[PDB]
Amino acid sequence: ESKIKEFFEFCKENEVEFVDFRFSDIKGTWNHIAYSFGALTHGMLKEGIPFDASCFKGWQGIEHSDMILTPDLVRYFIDPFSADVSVVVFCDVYDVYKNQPYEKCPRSIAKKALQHLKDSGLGDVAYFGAENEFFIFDSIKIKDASNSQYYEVDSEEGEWNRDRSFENGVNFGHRPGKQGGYMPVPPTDTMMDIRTEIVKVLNQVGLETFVVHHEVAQAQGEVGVKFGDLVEAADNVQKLKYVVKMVAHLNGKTATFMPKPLYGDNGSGMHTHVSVWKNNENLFSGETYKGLSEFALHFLGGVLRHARGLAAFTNASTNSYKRLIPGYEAPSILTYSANNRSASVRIPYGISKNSARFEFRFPDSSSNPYLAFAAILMAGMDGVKNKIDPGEAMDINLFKLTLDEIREKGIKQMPHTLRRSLEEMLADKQYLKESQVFSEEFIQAYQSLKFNAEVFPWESKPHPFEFITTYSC
Amino acid sequence: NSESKIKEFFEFCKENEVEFVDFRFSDIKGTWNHIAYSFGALTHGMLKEGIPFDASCFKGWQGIEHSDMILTPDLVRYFIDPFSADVSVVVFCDVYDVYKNQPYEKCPRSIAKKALQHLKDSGLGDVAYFGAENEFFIFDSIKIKDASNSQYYEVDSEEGEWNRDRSFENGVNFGHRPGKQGGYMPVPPTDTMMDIRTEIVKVLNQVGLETFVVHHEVAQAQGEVGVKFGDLVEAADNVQKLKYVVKMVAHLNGKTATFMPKPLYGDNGSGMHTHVSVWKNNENLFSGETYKGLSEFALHFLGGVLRHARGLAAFTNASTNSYKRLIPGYEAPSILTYSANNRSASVRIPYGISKNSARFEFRFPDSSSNPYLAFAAILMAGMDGVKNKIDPGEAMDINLFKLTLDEIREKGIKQMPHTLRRSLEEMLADKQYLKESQVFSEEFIQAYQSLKFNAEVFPWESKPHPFEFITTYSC
Amino acid sequence: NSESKIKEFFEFCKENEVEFVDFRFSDIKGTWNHIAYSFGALTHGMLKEGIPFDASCFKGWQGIEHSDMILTPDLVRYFIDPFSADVSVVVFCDVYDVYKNQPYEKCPRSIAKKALQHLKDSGLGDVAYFGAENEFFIFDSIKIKDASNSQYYEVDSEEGEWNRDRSFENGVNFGHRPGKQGGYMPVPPTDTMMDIRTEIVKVLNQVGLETFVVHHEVAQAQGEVGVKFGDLVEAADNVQKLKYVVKMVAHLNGKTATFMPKPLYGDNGSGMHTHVSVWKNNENLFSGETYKGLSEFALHFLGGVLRHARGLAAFTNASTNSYKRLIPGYEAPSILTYSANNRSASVRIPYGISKNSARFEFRFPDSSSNPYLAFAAILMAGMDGVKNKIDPGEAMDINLFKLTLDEIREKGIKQMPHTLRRSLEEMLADKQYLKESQVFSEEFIQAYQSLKFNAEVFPWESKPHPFEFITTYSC
Amino acid sequence: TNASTNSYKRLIPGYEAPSILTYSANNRSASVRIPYGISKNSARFEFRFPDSSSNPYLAFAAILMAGMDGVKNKIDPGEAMDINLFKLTLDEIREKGIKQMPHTLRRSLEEMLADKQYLKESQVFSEEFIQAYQSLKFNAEVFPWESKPHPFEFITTYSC
Ligand SMILES: Nc1ncnc2c1ncn2[C@@H]1O[C@H](COP(=O)(O)OP(=O)(O)OP(=O)(O)O)[C@@H](O)[C@H]1O
Ligand SMILES: Nc1ncnc2c1ncn2[C@@H]1O[C@H](COP(=O)(O)OP(=O)(O)O)[C@@H](O)[C@H]1O
Ligand SMILES: Nc1ncnc2c1ncn2[C@@H]1O[C@H](COP(=O)(O)OP(=O)(O)O)[C@@H](O)[C@H]1O
Ligand SMILES: Nc1ncnc2c1ncn2[C@@H]1O[C@H](COP(=O)(O)OP(=O)(O)O)[C@@H](O)[C@H]1O
Ligand SMILES: CP(=O)(O)CC[C@H](N)C(=O)O
Repeated sequence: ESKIKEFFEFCKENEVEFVDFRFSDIKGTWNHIAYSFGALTHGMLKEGIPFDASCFKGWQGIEHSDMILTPDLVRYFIDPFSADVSVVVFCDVYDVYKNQPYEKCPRSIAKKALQHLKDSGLGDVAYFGAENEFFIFDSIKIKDASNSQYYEVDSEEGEWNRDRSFENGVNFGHRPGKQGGYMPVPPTDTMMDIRTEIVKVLNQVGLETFVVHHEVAQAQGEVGVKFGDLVEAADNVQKLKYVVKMVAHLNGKTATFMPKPLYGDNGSGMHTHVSVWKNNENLFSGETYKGLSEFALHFLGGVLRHARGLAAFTNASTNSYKRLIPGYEAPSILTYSANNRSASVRIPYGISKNSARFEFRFPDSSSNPYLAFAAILMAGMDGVKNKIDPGEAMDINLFKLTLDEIREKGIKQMPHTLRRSLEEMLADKQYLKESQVFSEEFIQAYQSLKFNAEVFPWESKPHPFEFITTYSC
Repeated sequence: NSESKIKEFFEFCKENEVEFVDFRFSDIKGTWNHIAYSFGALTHGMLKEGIPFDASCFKGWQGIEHSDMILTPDLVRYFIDPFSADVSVVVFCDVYDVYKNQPYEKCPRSIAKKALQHLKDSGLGDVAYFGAENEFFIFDSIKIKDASNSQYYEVDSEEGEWNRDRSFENGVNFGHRPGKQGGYMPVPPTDTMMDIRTEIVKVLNQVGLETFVVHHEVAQAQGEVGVKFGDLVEAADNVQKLKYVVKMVAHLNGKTATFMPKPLYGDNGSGMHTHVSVWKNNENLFSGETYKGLSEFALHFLGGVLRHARGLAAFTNASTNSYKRLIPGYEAPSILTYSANNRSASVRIPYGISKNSARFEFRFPDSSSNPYLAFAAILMAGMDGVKNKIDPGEAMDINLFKLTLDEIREKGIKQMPHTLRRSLEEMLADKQYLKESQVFSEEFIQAYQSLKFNAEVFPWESKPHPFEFITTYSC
Repeated sequence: NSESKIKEFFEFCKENEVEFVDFRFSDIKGTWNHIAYSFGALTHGMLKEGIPFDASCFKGWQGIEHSDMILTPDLVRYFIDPFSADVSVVVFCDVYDVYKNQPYEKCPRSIAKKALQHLKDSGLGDVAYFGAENEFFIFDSIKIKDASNSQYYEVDSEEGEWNRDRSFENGVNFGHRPGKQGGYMPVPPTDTMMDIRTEIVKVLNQVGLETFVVHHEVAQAQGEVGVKFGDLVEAADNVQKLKYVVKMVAHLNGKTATFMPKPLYGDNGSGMHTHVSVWKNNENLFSGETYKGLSEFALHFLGGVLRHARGLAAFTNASTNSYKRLIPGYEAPSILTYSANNRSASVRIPYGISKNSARFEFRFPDSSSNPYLAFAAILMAGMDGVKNKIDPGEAMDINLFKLTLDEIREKGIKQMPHTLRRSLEEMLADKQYLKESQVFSEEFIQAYQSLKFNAEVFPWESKPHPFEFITTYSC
Repeated sequence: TNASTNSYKRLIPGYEAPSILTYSANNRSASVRIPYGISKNSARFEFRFPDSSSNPYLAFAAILMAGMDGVKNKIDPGEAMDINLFKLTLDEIREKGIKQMPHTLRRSLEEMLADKQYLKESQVFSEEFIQAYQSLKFNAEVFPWESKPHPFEFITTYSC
């Protein structure tokens, strides 16, 4: 009843016309329901907002439809894009049937995960750093018929348009190749002005930014946002994606975060940077390995342990496993190395006492960031308590190594498809179930979501290529 | 190739004014290739010790540096080609290995010969008969795209649901279409292929196959011809014969044909239902009194197929598109059980069963497989059942498509594999029954798995699927 | 099937040079289905105990785990197919149940056989003669769209009044059209089908039917060919024979036909007028002096049909589109009464009545019905009337279309059901006259019921109608 | 409340719209829902079955007249069916003897002409008016719907 006080005056000052609550279902889809501002009261930011939770896969049945969304009054912001002054408020789903936060609400599973660390005493805060690579495209067509599957992404930069005629029969040239976006100047990079637009809008929504470049792939970009609390970071993951997409829309374009839209060029990742702190210290800083600690070396060993099951949350779509192909800055072998992008985890080279972190490179933004980040922690905490060796560091370009020497040398490796990684995750979920952080009911709801939403379609829908190879059998 | 077998061939050619001789052979994928000779150039020594060719052009076979191999002509089942504009005689060929000096251990017609011979040597029988129903589609068009920014296919047949509102010749649209899953088997004009189908049969007749049924099939532009059973190699030859004709009579009618298992999502798939019986001294050994007119021999055979099925499947369902077909509810099996009159099952025991018709039909193989291999492997697995009296279990006579995933997993029924990699895995974890008597060579199975992982699995896993842009582009 | 008719069938197929034997049979909808055998394959032993087939592909019949069934050939009214390019013979078949070991209780042709027999065994009569007037439309084009955001249909025909102002081949339009309701029966050029109707009649002559009238009918593109009556089963057979011929002669002339009941709003429908008489010992039992040349037997038979009509119409008007047709002002009956020379009644006593020609014309059925089931049902409805001496009321010699809304409900005439759901509920409420002598099994009345509810009513109750957007889109 | 044929294409199971005539709390599968938000002030019913093809003056009038009538005759509501009421099979519905919304406008117009007395209370709905409504809907919605062929029956029936 003070952040309420602070809130209800912050609205009077920006002339807030609508209160836009935003929540995240299990897929990570940020949803919004919005109220007329004069109808909002003190006694509804403690009562909560009713919604229908039966319209969300993995959540409520239709005979127990009504749930409460509960306002949480931090990191709210003024929508840059609405034409009538809206303010955006983060919410949790509260379960009016077990009278507790919703066991299938990710922003709660993340919250539950953030304090599990506190109550474990292993550390106080756990910081998350999310490089979210993206694409900005010109057009996006799809078809899913009985007789035809079909997609086509479009961008003027693309090698498919070197022979093409644009406005006057004209084609201004000046293109990055396949794998050529890193990092030419204009006019080759067409997207200088629009990315300084995003950042300026990201500054205005509360994220602290620091880098903006063009990425390797054809229409690819990246913004460095400053690391945050486990939850706070994923709040900012959702915020980022809203801004980028809506900046793309209003600039007459379409943007995506998906893992791998272009075959044969780089795919957007989610480079997660993690380090755990306590009593003003960075508990990964040490002297045991290249500026790292045994607590660190172990946190790592928990994530390299449950990685195959961890991909179920970290790499949550079939399209992710089109990214995990050797040869595109993306990872595959579950190992670690300093200064090395062909690894699953790179120690950043800029490593002083405060910066000491791991960069897990394997996630992409088809993960739900709350669940994704939640699960990178329980994995790590299981590393500390069970003091589990991370193995030996491999300072090799891992891609080049012949495929028979992976089985031969016995080194673990990312799963090749999603169905696989849902199966490792079900085969050992126990570290996820600590202190009912991830409940089993939710763990179940999750997979009867991802199989029905993702695995079973892929498995049953003819693939264009299957007609090159098999239609002449 | 006898010496009078040779002269009857020359005479046949002479009688028929053969201008060309067209040798044909199958590579591991199952593709049927040819190389043809001026008849005047053909001599009595070429049909005795071989035709030179370049075997490094076929994923699986030779490296560029030991590239030369030899085709050995087998003068059986040759025929005058119905479609060539100059009289030619198609002649079936084996590959000969001119380094190890022996029939090529990777030549799929050789493997089936070794298989059928393995059966004779062991004395379990003299002959394995195979019946193969090869369903096919006939389309009007097939568009494909495979670039970096796009993936795309489209079939077209005027019988198709998607054409109900379409305009054709004069803005005119004729009506009378079968529904999705409604082509079975209405009369014309809903059935727009009665003619091209009787064309097919008559030409199948010319090329040496005996026919009985022809009919329309469930899916929109789908068909089936019933051709009599041959021995293990003869049937696998007649499958290639069938596929050639159906693809050529479709082409000369300005149309295009596919034996791939699942060109349409939401409609019935195209199978190779294989019907099997093993015989010794002129008694069908499958005939008996144990279970619905079948014997303990027959049942054990069945035990081996089911036992080794998930490995077998890497040969009998030889493509990623094969698994799009193995999906509940299109008369395609998913559960590895057997039953009478039950199309929900893997193995169907048919109704009109007699001392002549004692058989099984195995409904899980498709035509994306190599017939020579998918058959040999069905035998190897099957004799492994006889030799070890492997037990099929008891028939499930339910609708298995109704069974829940929990209910299916709980009672712990074995199902088909869900992908081509898994069944390839399962097949490398279980090679022994194939390797009996050098029938399937260890070398060959390695080439086979390397070929298939590189030509089918890694494309699939690494090539974005369109429907992924529905589910994940807006994340 | 005696081995005599088997001798004469084979011998018939040698002199017409037959390459295929096209076996045919009708499902519960009435869709005529075929499956063809290479003639050289055909066997005496096969025409004795039958052809197997996949029975699970037919709504209402078997389920996939008892899918096998036997088609049993019936060597009557076979005929050379005019239309196929390679000589085929079309042969009718029944469905045999190989689980209950009996003619299939859900094969319409058997049920109709059970009806004709039941009349025999009942002693009421030796034979029941059925004459069927099968009106049709010949269109040029038919487009349909069945989507989430759209429902669409367009018929086209050059006769249609929607083309008076349109350009055809070279900016040109020949005029001379019948208007709405004008097709009866102006000479050419207005009548654009003198030659395609004569083609039909002739190809009906070839395939075995006696024809007499051929005319254009009242609606824009309509027509009717009179056929000499047959026995209950034979009349049903020739309804399938006719429908085939008419749909194929449309096809090969660049056109598309339909027996559907009401393809055009505001113009006449397509009816199937059923002419019916029952004889015994060579005398026409309908012949008498009780009313307009008919006997008591006749009237009471009629008493039966009208009593049970509301339920009967689920069997004789079998599609939601049947009920678009059953509305006043287009020569179809909505009012369940009888009258001599009145085309606005349900049943008409045609004028030229002799002792040989005493019959009733039941006018309410349409061709969307299953002819075997529709005729069986009428017979039962009428047998019930003979046995129970049901009185058909008196005659209604008026223009029944001129009867105002709350006036036909005043005088307590009952009228046809307004929707196919309502006809279905009536029939399940009055089954007992169908199951007499087990002619219509109960098991069968339930399959039919779920057949029609699922395949007609629920799609109608659930799919937005375009006209609903006129009335409610601005609500 | 559902004064159009279009109404009855919505009253179909599976689309968050009620077919079965019973009530339940937190249940979008029922005719009447009891909101969890149920204070001393906000105690209401959500009758989920109306739609905006009703004249809403007529609709709220007739809801009241029936809902009033309930009080005078102390009409018992039955037991709460707190089920996903879609999951009921057709036969389980008949055997359980469950009331259910009409499948057609024609039907509900008939069911209403057979049950009028509770609207004619204290002259609120006139016999005269009811009679004029009765014909207006019949001539303007039922008779069109029953006579204008439907696209779907050409898939179904053009090839009969
Ligand atoms: N005591 C009351 N009497 C009548 N109407 C009321 C009463 N209290 C609230 N209402 C009205 O009923 C409606 C309820 O809106 P509300 O937002 O509560 O919907 P809901 O059924 O909970 O659906 P959802 O879960 O989709 O938000 C509003 O129009 C509201 O003002
Ligand atoms: N101690 C830390 N804990 C967590 N994240 C950090 C820490 N230090 C930096 N980061 C974050 O790492 C992400 C990547 O920063 P960047 O300078 O791009 O590193 P790199 O050299 O790995 O590319 C940013 O979100 C950044 O704020
Ligand atoms: N004893 C037998 N062994 C192996 N195959 C057989 C035997 N008898 C028949 N067949 C074959 O079985 C296949 C199909 O049987 P079929 O009669 O077509 O079944 P259905 O028509 O019900 O699908 C054909 O290739 C046929 O020759
Ligand atoms: N005794 C009878 N029983 C049954 N049908 C008959 C009998 N006599 C004639 N029919 C048939 O009834 C139909 C009558 O045709 P028609 O006399 O042209 O009638 P309309 O002028 O109403 O078209 C024909 O199929 C004809 O064979
Ligand atoms: C009518 P049928 O017995 O031939 C079933 C064939 C099926 N499409 C399949 O996938 O094998």
